[PDB]
Amino acid sequence: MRKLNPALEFRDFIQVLKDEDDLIEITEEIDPNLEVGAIMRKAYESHLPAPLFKNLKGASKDLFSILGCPAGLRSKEKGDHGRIAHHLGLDPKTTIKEIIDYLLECKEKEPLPPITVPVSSAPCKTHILSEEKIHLQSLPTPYLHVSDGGKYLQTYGMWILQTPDKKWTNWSIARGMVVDDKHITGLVIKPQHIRQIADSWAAIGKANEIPFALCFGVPPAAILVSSMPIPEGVSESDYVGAILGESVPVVKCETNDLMVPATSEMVFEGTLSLTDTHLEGPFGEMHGYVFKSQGHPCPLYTVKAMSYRDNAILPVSNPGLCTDETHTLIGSLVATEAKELAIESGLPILDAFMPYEAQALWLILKVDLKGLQALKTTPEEFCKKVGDIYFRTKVGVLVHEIILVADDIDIFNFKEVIWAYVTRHTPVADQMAFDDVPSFVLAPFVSQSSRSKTMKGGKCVTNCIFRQQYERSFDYITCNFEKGYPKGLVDKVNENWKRYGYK
Amino acid sequence: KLNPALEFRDFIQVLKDEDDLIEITEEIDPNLEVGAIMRKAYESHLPAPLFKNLKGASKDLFSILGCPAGLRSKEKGDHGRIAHHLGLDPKTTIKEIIDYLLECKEKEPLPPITVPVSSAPCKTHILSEEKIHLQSLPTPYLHVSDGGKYLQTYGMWILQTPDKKWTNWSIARGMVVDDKHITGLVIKPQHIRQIADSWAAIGKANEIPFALCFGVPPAAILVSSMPIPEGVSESDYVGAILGESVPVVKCETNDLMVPATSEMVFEGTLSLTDTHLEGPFGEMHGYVFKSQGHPCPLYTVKAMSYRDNAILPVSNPGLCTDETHTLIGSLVATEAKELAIESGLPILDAFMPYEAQALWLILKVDLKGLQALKTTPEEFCKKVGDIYFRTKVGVLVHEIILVADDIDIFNFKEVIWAYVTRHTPVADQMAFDDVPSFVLAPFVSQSSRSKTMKGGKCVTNCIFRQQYERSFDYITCNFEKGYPKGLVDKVNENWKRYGYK
Repeated sequence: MRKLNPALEFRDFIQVLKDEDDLIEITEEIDPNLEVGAIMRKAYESHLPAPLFKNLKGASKDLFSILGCPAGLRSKEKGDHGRIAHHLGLDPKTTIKEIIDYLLECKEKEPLPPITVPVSSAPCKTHILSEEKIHLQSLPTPYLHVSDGGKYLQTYGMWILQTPDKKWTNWSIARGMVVDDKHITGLVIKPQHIRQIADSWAAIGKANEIPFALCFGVPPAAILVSSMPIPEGVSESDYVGAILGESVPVVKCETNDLMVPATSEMVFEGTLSLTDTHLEGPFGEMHGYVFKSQGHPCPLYTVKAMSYRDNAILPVSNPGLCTDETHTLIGSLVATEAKELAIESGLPILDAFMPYEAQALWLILKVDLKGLQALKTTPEEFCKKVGDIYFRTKVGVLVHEIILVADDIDIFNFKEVIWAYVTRHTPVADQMAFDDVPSFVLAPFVSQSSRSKTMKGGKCVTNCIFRQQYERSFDYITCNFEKGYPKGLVDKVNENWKRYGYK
Repeated sequence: KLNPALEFRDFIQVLKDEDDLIEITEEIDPNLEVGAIMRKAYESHLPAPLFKNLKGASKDLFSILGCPAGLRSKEKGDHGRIAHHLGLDPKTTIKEIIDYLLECKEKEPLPPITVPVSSAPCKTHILSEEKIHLQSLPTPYLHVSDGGKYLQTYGMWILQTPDKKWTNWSIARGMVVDDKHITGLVIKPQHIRQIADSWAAIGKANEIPFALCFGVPPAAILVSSMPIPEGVSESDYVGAILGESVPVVKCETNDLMVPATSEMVFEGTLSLTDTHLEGPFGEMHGYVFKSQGHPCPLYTVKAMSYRDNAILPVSNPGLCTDETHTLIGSLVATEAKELAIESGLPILDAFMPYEAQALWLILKVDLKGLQALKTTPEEFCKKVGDIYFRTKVGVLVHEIILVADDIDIFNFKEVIWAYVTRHTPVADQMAFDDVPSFVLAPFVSQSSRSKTMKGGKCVTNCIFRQQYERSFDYITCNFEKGYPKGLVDKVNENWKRYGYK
């Protein structure tokens, strides 16, 4: 009967999903080999309750259950974005626009650094394993997609890296697969800011012994912020503190000086090496494919210690076709920072969104026509201005098409977006290519093309604003039921619908 | 037995039998209310409304059937209304509908058969010149800011040369002008001269006979909406589709032959020198653009004939999905597949997704057949676009999208996935700058291109470059395609046992 705080406590997050009939406790035996992933895919794709696998083949009492689909969508009556809202402590019926706007509001709140709590107050310290007890291959790690390169333990946990300084601490979410009984490999240090952390340990001669922690079931607000392209120099932990209104509670690792969320379900500790590598991938990814390929070497992470809760739970994300966490979190958090960038640059943008149906490749910008008309500009000048602002930033990396639409389009409703897309831009003539900007390595039309090795271009800005809308008012009828007819007539028809004979 | 392809009233009966028709006996206003009710039904794929009590109607003139080819629930067969136009099983898929139309082109055409007037329901009531009062009919005002009441949204114009050598069944929009006249753009700019001059060549330049028929055999309204090749007889193709001749009777005031079981027949003459502004009309792309009015020739109604309790079928175009998408779009797709077959292109199927407002044509490419061409994307996009945009089939199409044969092009979930993930913006799009633009496309009509009417089309390659060489294997990461059939079955079998509903 406690007051639940789902942004702060992963177990409160599970409880609120229980209370909202949005979680199935599966007690049948489920195989981590493919069965988990297929069940989650069925659930994602019909917007069904999240599965909690309590009986995985090969699990011990404490290691582990699996919570699938932590930010999948659900039925509209419950609040279809409820799982995302719960990562922020918001009402389950909060809209995605309200979620984005709240994240922007939190950039103005007091940032709060983490607070250390007594280890006796830290559930993640209930059980502690030393090196000789580390046995990664005995864990019920899921094999999520056919042809995945291995079992991906890390799809919804948080990597922690820090300079020897302690001046810079990074929380991130790169995928990670199990290599053998003692090692993991993943793309944690691909982004340049995280590689610099790694380099700072090499400068002291620890290039093969960079400490890391990997934490599962962290405060949901922390996993969300770890998935955000927040500006450089902003501390992730302190922004999480701002979202929660309180500091993240942390404790020190057993084997290094890193601090981990005290309520983590499980914490893996060790060191990564810049010299020792192993082939990584492939992995079924956010654009809906597992592509077969030679595979690429990635740094090796050696696990040297572990700590975990009783009856620990591994949160799992199984990416693919819409809609999963790579769309509801990665795409919508890019949209959040795209709205921020618009506000800071003075562009006349009301909202931004990355439609799930476009696999987080399309960024829709809803343009305030009053503001646009005051610029007294041309589509070509505006498309250049917009593309130049976005495609040279961390925010624009994953985005391959920016779509400009007038303020009469609900950009959160793909029915309105696809209509505006097909009817308001001339193919090719209304698209401006950006040939020189960094391409997104994962986009399938990039990775399956010669552009995978030049890594430049293949982006555009698409103008779906009518020419007249750059200049003055343009009054047209939208020919559907709700927008096409007098509101009182719509009322009368809705009120008499059953009297007519309809269900 | 019921023959819904031959008989409009059998068509209504089968929808009733399939729990897919609501008889509305509440009084409904033809001014906006009919249109609003049909939009609600289209957009949630609900039963067709049959308005039996229109404000201002007489006993016989008329009821309105809305949404005659709208979509319905999947368990009923979501394309059942279209299937019934052709006499096919209600659960027939759209691919099977298209392939049936294609097979019927290879069948012996069957010309119409004249039946006696006593056996023609459309002759049950006859109104001569002195009883024509079009303003007394409960014609709908379908969209806000339409230019007038549109009587003709789901009927059939019939025109013919005096030779009786050229006959045309067509579907241009028709607006009521006043108590005696209608207006619309029935004659295309490619026929205007031969019809004008041929009727002028007997002193009848301003007196071209026409008939306008409603509630025709559903196979005929379908064929009338189809861009079949020039020179093909619409009536004889309808006959091949039906497996029997269409029964016809002659008009009262001219020698045109009309379907004997038509609900209503309007007849008269056209004048080319006398014009009236027509439109705007809410159309296939989802807009009324206000004040846009354009001059059209004037049609004088001189006689009318109709059944007891006559029924006007009505289409109310707008946002997807309505007849401009399920019929106009899919019939362009049908002819697009025929053109692929005749030109030797390696195309399995063609479709115009309803969500793209009949502006996108998806072509499902046989990857083996493509690889045998030993070609490149640039060459293949050029070849495809050149073939399609020099034909009448390509007119309404502004983007042709090429996808591999792993895509179910009839499912927009797979289409949008392939579109966004398999083409590089701009780089994988070939513009066609000189081909005729579609006058109605909003990005054309609301731009300077409306004056030039060339270009603004493209072919978009959504086939991975390597698929031109070999059909490389990748995993599609969803439930039904991503996992072995045995696992999919087991998960579905155990779903409720897990605890799901």
